[PDB]
Amino acid sequence: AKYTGKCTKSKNECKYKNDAGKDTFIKCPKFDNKKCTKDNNKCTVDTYNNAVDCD
Repeated sequence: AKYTGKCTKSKNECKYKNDAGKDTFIKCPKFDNKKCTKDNNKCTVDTYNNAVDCD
């Protein structure tokens, strides 16, 4: 599935709510694009492939 969440810069992590309403965390990639560039930026998670892209 594809979820949209919000990321935090320092921890470089995406937080999204799954369909049960549970906050779930998945680290952004560390190097260049796909890393979180500002607190509360959008991030898109693909739970089929365990992949995230952070803004």
